[PDB]
Amino acid sequence: LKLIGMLDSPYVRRVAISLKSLGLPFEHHSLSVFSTFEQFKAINPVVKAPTLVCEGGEVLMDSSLIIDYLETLAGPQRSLMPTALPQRLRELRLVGLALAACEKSVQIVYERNLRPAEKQHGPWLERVGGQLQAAYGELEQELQKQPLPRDGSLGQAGISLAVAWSFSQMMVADQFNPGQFPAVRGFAEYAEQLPVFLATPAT
Amino acid sequence: LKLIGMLDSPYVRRVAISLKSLGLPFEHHSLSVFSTFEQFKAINPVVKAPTLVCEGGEVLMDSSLIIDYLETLAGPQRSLMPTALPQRLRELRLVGLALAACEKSVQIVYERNLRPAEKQHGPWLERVGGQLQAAYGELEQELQKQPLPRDGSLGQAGISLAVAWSFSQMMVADQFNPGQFPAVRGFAEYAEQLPVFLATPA
Ligand SMILES: N[C@@H](CCC(=O)N[C@@H](CS)C(=O)NCC(=O)O)C(=O)O
Repeated sequence: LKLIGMLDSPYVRRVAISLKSLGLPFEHHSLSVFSTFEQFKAINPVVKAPTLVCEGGEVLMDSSLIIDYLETLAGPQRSLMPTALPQRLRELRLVGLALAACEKSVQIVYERNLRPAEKQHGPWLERVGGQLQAAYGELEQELQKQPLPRDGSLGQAGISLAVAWSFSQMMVADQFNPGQFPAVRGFAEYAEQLPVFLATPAT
Repeated sequence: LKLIGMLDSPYVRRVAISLKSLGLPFEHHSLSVFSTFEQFKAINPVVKAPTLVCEGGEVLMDSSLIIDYLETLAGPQRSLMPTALPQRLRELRLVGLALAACEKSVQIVYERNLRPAEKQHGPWLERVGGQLQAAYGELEQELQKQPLPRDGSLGQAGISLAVAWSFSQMMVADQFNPGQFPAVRGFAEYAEQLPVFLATPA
């Protein structure tokens, strides 16, 4: 198995940590969809990261679909997802919120770095920034109501939430202030000291 | 169950058709993340469509996660996904390509409508347009290799691919030449005449 993409992308990182958490060995090819376009295009012409090349050479994209494939390959015993409806529903909500925070953080990065200042649109940044704040706000309320376990093991919500938070702090820190979203920050900083996160640095 | 969003969004439409295909009843609330921002924000502060409000009131977002939840409620017998690894791998590859097509199509729409002319960036549109072509090119090769069944039934790949194609032709047709991707076009046009697609207009 081969994971194509840079770990500074939260989508690539959540897959990398999911792979390790599921016990599936793999090769990591650190390629950028922007600075090594041709090299990435040679593997996946759609040029989307993460891209997973399976044992037979099949190419997959989209972090959630890649993880669905990995979950299938690993078997139910290793699932990072609860199966009971209530519990799974909650997990899906947390992952959804975390992925929304990822999407909005990335949209801000793209708006500011992929086009000249003159073409940057204030109303767009305002909207996206508000959505980013809402996402972490919802996550904060969920965690304040029901804290995540800190037992050395991780579920998809924990992985995705930690990866998302650390990414936002690295790339769009100007959207945050010290002490903000204490529950989310607290869990992310706890997760970042777990062996699997330490072995998969974003940078 | 309540589905919040407009069917012109391929992400919302894929969920709507998945719901019907899984046999799960639901209420459809046709709300726009743009023209009815506040109303949508009151239901989901993040303002992302589709949003699914569960029986208990829980709010879920992201079409793939929503469908995962729905697959769970519906049970294995109703699954729109193959379980055997080789077949599930292919299905996931097809869905991934379809969603990539949706993403790039939406990005072109956003670039051309959420900012005035002088804010539009040509290099970005050219990049995204190229990725859109690549997504359907890959899908076309997959279909030529193994055609999709036309027995009135649908899998997630079929639903997502058809919704993606129809969306692209409706919103960014200027990116396509008529003879391109005949197998993809062919399947989408077949699917659109199926009862579930006719009962769920975009
Ligand atoms: N739904 C995808 C989103 C991945 C994504 O937007 N990746 C970025 C890197 S952070 C990218 O490939 N940008 C290249 C492009 O869209 O041109 C996932 O969860 O993998």
